[PDB]
Amino acid sequence: NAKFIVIEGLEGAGKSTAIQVVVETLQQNGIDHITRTREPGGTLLAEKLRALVKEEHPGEELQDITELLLVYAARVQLVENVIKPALARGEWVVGDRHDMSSQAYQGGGRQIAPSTMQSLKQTALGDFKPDLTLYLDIDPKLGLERELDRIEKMDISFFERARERYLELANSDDSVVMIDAAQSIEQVTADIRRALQDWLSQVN
Amino acid sequence: NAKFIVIEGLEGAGKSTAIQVVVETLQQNGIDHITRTREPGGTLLAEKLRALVKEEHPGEELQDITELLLVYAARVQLVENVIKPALARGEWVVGDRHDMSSQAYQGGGRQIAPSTMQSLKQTALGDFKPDLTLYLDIDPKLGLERELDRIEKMDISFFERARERYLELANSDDSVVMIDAAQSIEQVTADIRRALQDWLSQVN
Ligand SMILES: Nc1ncnc2c1ncn2[C@@H]1O[C@H](COP(=O)(O)OP(=O)(O)O)[C@@H](O)[C@H]1O
Ligand SMILES: Nc1ncnc2c1ncn2[C@@H]1O[C@H](COP(=O)(O)OP(=O)(O)O)[C@@H](O)[C@H]1O
Ligand SMILES: Cc1cn([C@H]2C[C@H](O)[C@@H](COP(=O)(O)OP(=O)(O)O)O2)c(=O)[nH]c1=O
Ligand SMILES: Cc1cn([C@H]2C[C@H](O)[C@@H](COP(=O)(O)OP(=O)(O)O)O2)c(=O)[nH]c1=O
Ligand SMILES: [Ca+2]
Ligand SMILES: [Ca+2]
Ligand SMILES: [Ca+2]
Ligand SMILES: [Ca+2]
Ligand SMILES: [Ca+2]
Ligand SMILES: [Ca+2]
Ligand SMILES: [Ca+2]
Ligand SMILES: [Ca+2]
Ligand SMILES: [Ca+2]
Ligand SMILES: [Ca+2]
Ligand SMILES: [Ca+2]
Ligand SMILES: [Ca+2]
Ligand SMILES: [Cl-]
Ligand SMILES: [Cl-]
Repeated sequence: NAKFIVIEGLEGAGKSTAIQVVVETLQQNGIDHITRTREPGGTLLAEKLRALVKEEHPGEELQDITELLLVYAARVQLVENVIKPALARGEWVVGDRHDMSSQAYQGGGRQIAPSTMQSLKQTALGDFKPDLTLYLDIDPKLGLERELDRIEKMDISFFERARERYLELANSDDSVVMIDAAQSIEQVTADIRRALQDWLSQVN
Repeated sequence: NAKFIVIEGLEGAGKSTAIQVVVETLQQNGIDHITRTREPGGTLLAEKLRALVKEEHPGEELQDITELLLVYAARVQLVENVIKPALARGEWVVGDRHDMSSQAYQGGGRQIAPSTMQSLKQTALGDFKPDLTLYLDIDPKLGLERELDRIEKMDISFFERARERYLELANSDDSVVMIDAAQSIEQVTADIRRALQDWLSQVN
């Protein structure tokens, strides 16, 4: 049965090579219909919104609530127009970021009230969630070391708050598996392959 | 003391000439610092979002929740970056549409749940509201008769639902004054001038 697998983590955790290993592992397990997505983005409108979030806004203060609304608008478009239909056709979906990123960056980083984050999540997504999330955990500075956009230019305390939120969620959500991304690409890759293989072997 | 006056109504009710009469009336009453706004829009980002809402989306279904989020994102930017600062400087603000339009079009027209509309309003605006709203009431067909965008191309039942919501709000909100916009421009203009003059004469 079709599943939604998400790859998560701070800047430079290694989500790009992780997606590679996840797709390859799925293929090795006989899954031959897979759709990758990335957030924010993945549709014409969502990509326009991604640009609005990543670009600088000279002469205009981009309010925290506005940022949240934009990433959610992009997510709704992707979920309704790409992800759900793909799952419905029987394709597995592998996402480069999903809602956990809003929780970490907008909730932890921007410090938006938890009541606000949950009511917006409910409004946008209902109970829709990934089946497995592979959270690549990394010290923010180390990840940054690996033309910065508006968010990447935030001070490190923002990313520390984001990491704190990611870790809380990884610890409370049984569907989140944490990977130590501070290792060599080879070891991280090996741990991802194992965690996913281990998880696939327990479905049903 | 600085006040926020909003002009509301369906397509073609006559909001453009109404704004004219409102600003002129304020000036005649010694108010010499006034900032007009229009929604969605009024900032660089808000204008980009206005275009996204008004433009067609070939090959992509624009979800109802997405539309709501976009108009709210535009509103937050305008309220925080233009309206509130203007009021704070002592300028009166005259808006061409505001939140009542979301209630009518997204709430009534798109039929978004009331719980969703209120939680999003609270999230975006808190208790911020206009001091006076002049709602220009018109039969939708008559107003349409007076290159249509994506919303203007909706069937008339959408606008009837929007009118129904506008009227409910006009009837429940003491700060909303309803004007019969089905009259000649001269008579509508005269009624607006009177309603505003009557209202100004009762402040404090
Ligand atoms: N475990 C690792 N050790 C060292 N470098 C890495 C590791 N994982 C990724 N990188 C490098 O860091 C950079 C960003 O990786 P990327 O996968 O794009 O990160 P993300 O998508 O999480 O921002 C790339 O140049 C990549 O080669
Ligand atoms: N009371 C009225 N009677 C007849 N025509 C009107 C009236 N009010 C406005 N119009 C006309 O309808 C058109 C749209 O008016 P406008 O003020 O732009 O409407 P809105 O901004 O509410 O969409 C204009 O050509 C205007 O001249
Ligand atoms: C999905 C999502 C991403 N973001 C941020 C995380 C990233 O900084 C950015 C997405 O870009 P990113 O995934 O870093 O792409 P790249 O590796 O090419 O820079 O958007 C949010 O702030 N909120 C969200 O909901
Ligand atoms: C402010 C706002 C406007 N709208 C709609 C109402 C209008 O159809 C459109 C704004 O354009 P409109 O005010 O009609 O400008 P013009 O007279 O130049 O066409 O956006 C919403 O659907 N939701 C909102 O929250
Ligand atoms: Ca980045
Ligand atoms: Ca990446
Ligand atoms: Ca496919
Ligand atoms: Ca699911
Ligand atoms: Ca636990
Ligand atoms: Ca867990
Ligand atoms: Ca219009
Ligand atoms: Ca107008
Ligand atoms: Ca001014
Ligand atoms: Ca006020
Ligand atoms: Ca009443
Ligand atoms: Ca009233
Ligand atoms: Cl911040
Ligand atoms: Cl509709």
